[PDB]
Amino acid sequence: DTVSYDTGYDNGSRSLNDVSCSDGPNGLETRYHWSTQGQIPRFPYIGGAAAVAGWNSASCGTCWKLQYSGHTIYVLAVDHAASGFNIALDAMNALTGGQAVQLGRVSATATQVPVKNCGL
Ligand SMILES: [Br-]
Ligand SMILES: [Br-]
Ligand SMILES: [Zn+2]
Repeated sequence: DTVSYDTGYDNGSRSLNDVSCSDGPNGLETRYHWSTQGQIPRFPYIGGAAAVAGWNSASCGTCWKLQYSGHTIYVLAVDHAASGFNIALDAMNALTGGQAVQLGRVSATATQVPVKNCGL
């Protein structure tokens, strides 16, 4: 799966209204009473995933194991992506040995896992 970064996910003050997984029954505001990205337990290990089709997706708040070049991170899906994953720059640096800006995008193995792995 293709993984890139988006510094929007590094902004702790960003309202969850600005990502797909806001309100509605499946939204993270509704389920966890978070109102910003910075309130998510393991922020900034968050991002968008194709599994999240948009608002009220049942895939909101799913946890994903991403593997690349010997590294493993776990990220919470909080937003839509057209394909693959877009994650915080900090998270992509962890995944790529600090080479995120240089690489831009990488091919990673992705696996859905229990949310305890994302600190929930
Ligand atoms: Br490394
Ligand atoms: Br290492
Ligand atoms: Zn390494």
